[PDB]
Amino acid sequence: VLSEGEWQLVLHVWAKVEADVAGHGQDILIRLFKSHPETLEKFDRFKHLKTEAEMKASEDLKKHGVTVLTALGAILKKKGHHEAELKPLAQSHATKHKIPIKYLEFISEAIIHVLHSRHPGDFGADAQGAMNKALELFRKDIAAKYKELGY
Ligand code: HEM
Repeated sequence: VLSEGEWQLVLHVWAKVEADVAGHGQDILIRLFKSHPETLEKFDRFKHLKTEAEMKASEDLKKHGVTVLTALGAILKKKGHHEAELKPLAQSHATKHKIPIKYLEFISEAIIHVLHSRHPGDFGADAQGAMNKALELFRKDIAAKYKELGY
């Protein structure tokens, strides 16, 4: 459980993300696919983009960066009272996209990496720990929905 103070660190960082949501999202997807190439295979739409240079050039990941980060932002803004926002996403990722929890761990590493890269002097130890606690709660809660569904 996060404190209100930690939630405020999380949401203050999120406002930075929102100043360039497509670029942050593109960067996170590139990191995910470059660091864990098996993840790219889950995306039939994007799996032609096998090099970092192709990924970075693609209008596809800029647009998709908005999709993923807007959804994550909406969940973060619920400060863990996020069951309703989280549920449809868990369902879609278990059944339709078939995404293991390990892959959500991979994208969580990519999020922290990019936040650090893009905000080197304004994403410190406290903000990074708080964001890690928020992402852990997100993953825990998706894992609980996965268990309920039998995925
Ligand atoms: C922060 C974690 C994530 C968030 C917030 C998120 C959110 C979303 C959203 C909002 C959509 C569009 C609606 C839908 O089809 O459900 C989506 C689609 C999808 N997600 Fe995720 N996702 C996350 C992580 C992942 C990961 C780690 C993978 C795979 C390694 C993945 C695979 C997919 C796939 C394959 C689609 C369909 C993409 C398309 O063809 O349009 N997601 N996700």
